[PDB]
Amino acid sequence: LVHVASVEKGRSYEDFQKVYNAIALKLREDDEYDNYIGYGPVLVRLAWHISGTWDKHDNTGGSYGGTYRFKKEFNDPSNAGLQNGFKFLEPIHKEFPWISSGDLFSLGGVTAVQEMQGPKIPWRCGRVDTPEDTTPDNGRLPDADKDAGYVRTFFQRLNMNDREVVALMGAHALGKTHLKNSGYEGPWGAANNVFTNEFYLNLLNEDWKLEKNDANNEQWDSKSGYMMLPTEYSLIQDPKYLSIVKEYANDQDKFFKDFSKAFEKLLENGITFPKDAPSPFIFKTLEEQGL
Ligand code: HEM
Repeated sequence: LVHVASVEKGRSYEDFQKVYNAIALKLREDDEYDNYIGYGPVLVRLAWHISGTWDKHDNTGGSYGGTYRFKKEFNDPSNAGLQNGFKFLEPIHKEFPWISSGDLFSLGGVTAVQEMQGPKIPWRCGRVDTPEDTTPDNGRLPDADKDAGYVRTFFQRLNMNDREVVALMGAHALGKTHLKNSGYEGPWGAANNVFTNEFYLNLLNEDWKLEKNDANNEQWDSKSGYMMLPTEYSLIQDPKYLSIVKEYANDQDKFFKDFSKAFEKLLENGITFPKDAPSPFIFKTLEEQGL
């Protein structure tokens, strides 16, 4: 399977920057969502879930095809709650009918992170919508009740090494778990719609106690009201992962620079970019544009 990036016909930087501005202006406007967290966290979860289905072995899944638009992947139990991010983006797709689905889902992720004061993520356009039958089967996304052994082996399918996995995990500073979506409940931290290295500082500094929650699942709860899932808690139980968590807890710039590289790799896995294709676009934020 080869997927070659085809730029939407006749579109260039300024067109894509208008879709970004539209997503960003609507993030501003709909600030009421989810107890005033806003839609930025469910949008980076949506760009990681449409990208996270990739298998490096046979090049299936990944962001290219925009197959979340189809019922099999839209209704994946692992994707519960993402319907909210989908419904956010739909008025934007109506407004800009020429952009492909995987391009819109992924750019929404880039927009959320840069507008939540995170790092600039380079983005590339060219994902082409493929048919209902290239849609991956359910079960390719990760379990929350597992250990660092599972984490390493799972992320190897998307060929992410230790550092990329820890950098990617820090997007959990954002938003929260919701009992009805995943059987887990609670924020990871206090500033959950601002992108910082808070996740690592909490993982290291709180007095976490293992408790069962109202859905009968274990989770690590802290005195401050925070929570950690069994899978990401084991990132302090693995000697290699823990040295990286401490690195990011101590250095936010490093975390942002690494996060930017890993999230872009995540969003481009499975896609071949021809030599003539446009370079990665670095989109301006509303603020930078005075808007
Ligand atoms: C082993 C890996 C991962 C597991 C087990 C996992 C699991 C989960 C679960 C159970 C939720 C809560 C869903 C809900 O109840 O609404 C969640 C939320 C979230 N995840 Fe992850 N996740 C993983 C990796 C990632 C990565 C790599 C990213 C992004 C690069 C990410 C970004 C998010 C964000 C921002 C939220 C908050 C969403 C919201 O507030 O609605 N996750 N994750």
